[PDB]
Amino acid sequence: GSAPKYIEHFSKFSPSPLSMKQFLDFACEKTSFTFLRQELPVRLANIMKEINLLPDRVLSTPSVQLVQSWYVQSLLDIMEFLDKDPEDHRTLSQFTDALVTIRNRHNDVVPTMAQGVLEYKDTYGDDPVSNQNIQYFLDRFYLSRISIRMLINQHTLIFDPKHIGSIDPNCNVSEVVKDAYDMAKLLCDKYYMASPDLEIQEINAANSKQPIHMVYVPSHLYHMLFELFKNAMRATVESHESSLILPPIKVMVALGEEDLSIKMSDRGGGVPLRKIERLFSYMYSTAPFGYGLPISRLYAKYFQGDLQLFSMEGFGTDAVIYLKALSTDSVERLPVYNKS
Ligand SMILES: COc1cc2c(cc1OC)[C@@H](c1cccnc1)N(C(=O)c1ccc(O)cc1O)CC2
Ligand SMILES: CC(C)c1ccc(COc2ccc(CC(=O)NCCN)cc2Cl)cc1
Repeated sequence: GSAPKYIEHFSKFSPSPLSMKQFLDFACEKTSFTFLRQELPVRLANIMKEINLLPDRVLSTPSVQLVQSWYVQSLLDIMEFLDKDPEDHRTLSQFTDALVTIRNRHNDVVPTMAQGVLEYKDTYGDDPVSNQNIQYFLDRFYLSRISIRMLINQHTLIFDPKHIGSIDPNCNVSEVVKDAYDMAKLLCDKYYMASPDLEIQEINAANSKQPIHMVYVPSHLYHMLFELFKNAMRATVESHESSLILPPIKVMVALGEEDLSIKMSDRGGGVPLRKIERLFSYMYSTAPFGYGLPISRLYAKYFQGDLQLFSMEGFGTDAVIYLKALSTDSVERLPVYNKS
């Protein structure tokens, strides 16, 4: 086979970050086909190149071998279409199916990689240097993965109208906050037979009246807000088991010139500063609902945002999602394979 030759050719190319604006502008299905059948190989190859740079003791583990096998099939699957003629509506139709199969195939990367982290901890240990390499690698791996799922969702959802695939051009942030809250409350009520209440305050700096809307991927925002709610609810409930009042969870949505910021404040009794970093560590949060904190932060970073935790041991925790207010500043943040 040629998979290694392909990986070498396509890893010569840099991934092309698109903006929210460019994503919404979707030109025709043929444009998406001819863009993607180049761009997906570039993005697959860049991350496969990086997997191959992992030391042999990591590389040879069944879990890494398995997801490398998925990535090779998916690259190969897309090659088939490189010669093919767009115009032919049966080339375009067959490509959509190929994306849908690829998306399926990769659904279990996260628990599959988690198993590799787990057997590394037992086989080689949980020293801080191992922690930094796991963290370095998986942040890039997962961000690459988020970026590929985004391209594929956008193609399959549009070529099968207010929403534009996964993108809401008029996303009401408070509505996504209530959705994530209600789902977290549902689970929290089930498991704990008590749930904190929600208060939302909005701060539209420029337009103190207007409800805060934005161009975003509401699924991504829901993933992050859901994780933050799980954390704030488990914390607030368990900190107050011997108590009768449950302090609410307070979310502020602030819109500035540049930042749309979403703070979730709880009185869960908080975390010592020393233990905050571990909450973002893939290795330290591997023990044996929601994507985890490390991955929630990647969704924030994906469009030039961030997710930060600040706690007050003895009181509780603030979690802030920072998004770009403006769709022009909302550009894919892609890990690129270079000398570094
Ligand atoms: C199981 O009960 C507790 C679960 C959690 C906390 C406290 C719980 O008991 C009282 C608490 C924590 C995390 C790590 C170490 N010590 C405390 N957590 C946080 O402060 C926290 C972290 C992130 C976030 O978005 C919101 C939060 O309130 C979370 C986990
Ligand atoms: C299963 C996945 C998530 C996984 C599990 C475990 C790891 C751990 O990866 C390590 C651990 C130690 C070192 C030090 C070293 O010797 N450096 C030389 C290598 N440049 C490098 C790497 Cl890439 C990564 C990814």
